[PDB]
Amino acid sequence: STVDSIQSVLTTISSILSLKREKPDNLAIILQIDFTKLKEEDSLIVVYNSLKALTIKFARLQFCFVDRNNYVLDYGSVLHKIDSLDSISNLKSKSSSTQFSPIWLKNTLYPENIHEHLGIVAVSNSNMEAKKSILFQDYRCFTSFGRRRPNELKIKVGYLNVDYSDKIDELVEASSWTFVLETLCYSFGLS
Amino acid sequence: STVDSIQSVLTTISSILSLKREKPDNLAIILQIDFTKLKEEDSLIVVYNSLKALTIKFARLQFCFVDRNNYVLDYGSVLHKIDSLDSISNLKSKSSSTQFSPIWLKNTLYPENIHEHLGIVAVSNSNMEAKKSILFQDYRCFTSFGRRRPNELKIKVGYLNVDYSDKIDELVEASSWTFVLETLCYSFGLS
Repeated sequence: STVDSIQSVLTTISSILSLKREKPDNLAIILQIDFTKLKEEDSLIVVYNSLKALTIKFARLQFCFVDRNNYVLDYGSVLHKIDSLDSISNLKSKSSSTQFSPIWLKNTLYPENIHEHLGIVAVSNSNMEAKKSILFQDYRCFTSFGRRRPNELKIKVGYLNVDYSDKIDELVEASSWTFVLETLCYSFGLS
Repeated sequence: STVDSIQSVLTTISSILSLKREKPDNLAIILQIDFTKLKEEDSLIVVYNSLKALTIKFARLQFCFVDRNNYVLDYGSVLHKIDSLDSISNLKSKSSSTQFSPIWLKNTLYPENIHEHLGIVAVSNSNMEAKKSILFQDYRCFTSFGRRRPNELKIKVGYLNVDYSDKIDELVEASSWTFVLETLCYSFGLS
């Protein structure tokens, strides 16, 4: 926990720096939320602010809200599709029959493919059942010609007592949607 | 490179901290050396000092020198088997027909098994051909009951332009046998 403290920043800072060196022209943020896991819900008001904030640097900022069972709740442009906090809030009470996957996301966000530099950020606070977690998934359908892996950042909100080092790969562990998204903003010189 | 600077410390510090939280009772340091890659050979005098230094905290400190083709050059107790710097130096000119592997090392260092807490440190500056590199190997023959992976630290001396994220796993990249071993000493409160 003290050690969980230190590595959160050390690892969050370090991996976000990896995201940055590939020089993304855009970012796609997939957020998988177990709403009944939020300590305080004013953790959802930081998400909103963080998201809009990121669109100062990335106007074409893309987002995707998955639920705790891996069902897509929404997606599209943060800039144009997120006006209220209701915007984020309402999805709590939103039904869906579409399972998430990178290859869905890719097909859905980029029909004509990817020519720009894209960075993928996967953040989830839901339980680590392999079939439901977005972190456990294979984002390599996003690999560019001449990289052998994508520019993928995978963060887990809420510390783990279990090792998934074989199944997942350079996963980060922080304690808040608040530490994560905010750090992510600081990292781009954002407010 | 500036970024290679920052992540070296950030990642070295962070992963060495992981080594530390498992609370090792002992350490085994495998050092794979391409001697014709050393910029300055007084990089071999730090190895010597670093090794002896570590035996202040770990008297039962075990070491293993592999060569650039994955042949064991020597092994045993740092404390009792390393007197000269010749000790380390001579192995330059030492022949061998034993390929290295964890399972050899395990069998050789621990015939009766492992009951203590052991930390494994693999440091290599040799080229990344999978069959010759010690970092590319599977150290899980060292996993304890109730951990699902070993306490393994794998450091690569000399930065890489290539991604081996699938084959190797939470590899660290530093620039010196000097930064690495010294940091490793600082980490245990050593001089």
